[PDB]
Amino acid sequence: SSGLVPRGSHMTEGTIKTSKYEIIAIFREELRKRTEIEIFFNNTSIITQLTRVDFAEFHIQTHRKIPSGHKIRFLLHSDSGKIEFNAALTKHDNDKGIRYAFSLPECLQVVQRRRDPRFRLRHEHDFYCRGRHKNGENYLFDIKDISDGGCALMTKTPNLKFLSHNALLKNAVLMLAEYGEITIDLVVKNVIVITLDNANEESESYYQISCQFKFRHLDDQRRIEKILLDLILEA
Ligand SMILES: Nc1nc2c(ncn2[C@@H]2O[C@@H]3COP(=O)(O)O[C@H]4[C@@H](O)[C@H](n5cnc6c(=O)[nH]c(N)nc65)O[C@@H]4COP(=O)(O)O[C@H]3[C@H]2O)c(=O)[nH]1
Ligand SMILES: Nc1nc2c(ncn2[C@@H]2O[C@@H]3COP(=O)(O)O[C@H]4[C@@H](O)[C@H](n5cnc6c(=O)[nH]c(N)nc65)O[C@@H]4COP(=O)(O)O[C@H]3[C@H]2O)c(=O)[nH]1
Repeated sequence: SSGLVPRGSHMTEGTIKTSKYEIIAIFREELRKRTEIEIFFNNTSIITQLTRVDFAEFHIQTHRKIPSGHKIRFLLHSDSGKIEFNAALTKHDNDKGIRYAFSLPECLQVVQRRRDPRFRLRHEHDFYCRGRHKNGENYLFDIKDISDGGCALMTKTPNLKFLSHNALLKNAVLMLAEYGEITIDLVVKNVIVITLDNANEESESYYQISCQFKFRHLDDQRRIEKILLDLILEA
């Protein structure tokens, strides 16, 4: 839409990686960046991180007991996109954490559909979105992340009746601290339940509202582009 495409996170609708070397280098970078990994089986997902990686296996550490028999599904929350694969269990021993070892996958799939990178607002930044629903009821949301094309809003107290898919939040106001305020339409793309971590070992539940910007004027888009560049370069 704008042409601006910073390096990192090139789009792919689905790229298959199969080289044992690259698969290892990828696991090593995501263990280091402490990337979130998500583990799915029998209709639910654990969520952990990697503990070590070598040339035949990767290792996690979870209080839950993971099954055995066949390969189970994984999803890495990588800055390159969602990295998915299947891996089988090979070792487990008995903080009462069960050490776990999985064979490295033979192939990974990378999917990166985001045309604009998303900046995650850290506790150094306190941005909000306020507005009025169609019935005049007021709302105020924390902004979790923001990109040239939209944002994710966090709240414990959504009014779900105004948050169906593609519902419009008309004349929301982004409150971006030193950057001022911008009035904007938001199209609701998704609503999920999320567990970020509060301070500090305590994990807490939030609703996450994924939104697309519908700009009022072309200059509002350019203004957001300048804010994101500032955010990225100053952190
Ligand atoms: N309709 C819609 N929903 C959105 C969008 N962005 C986030 N969500 C919802 O928010 C969930 C969490 O997103 P995430 O924390 O960034 O965590 C994501 C993210 O880390 C990653 N991921 C998935 N797809 C992509 C992608 O196309 N690009 C990138 N860079 N990462 C992706 O895998 C994790 C899980 O993905 P999901 O299972 O799909 O789960 C997503 C998804 O349900 C969006 O642009 N449109
Ligand atoms: N900062 C931020 N912006 C958001 C969020 N959700 C939506 N947007 C903005 O709204 C645009 C369109 O969302 P979409 O229709 O669901 O269309 C999305 C969606 O279908 C898909 N996608 C991207 N990431 C994910 C993901 O993590 N999970 C899933 N299930 N789909 C994703 O790729 C399409 C386009 O991605 P985008 O180019 O990034 O384009 C996004 C993005 O600019 C959000 O949680 N945070």
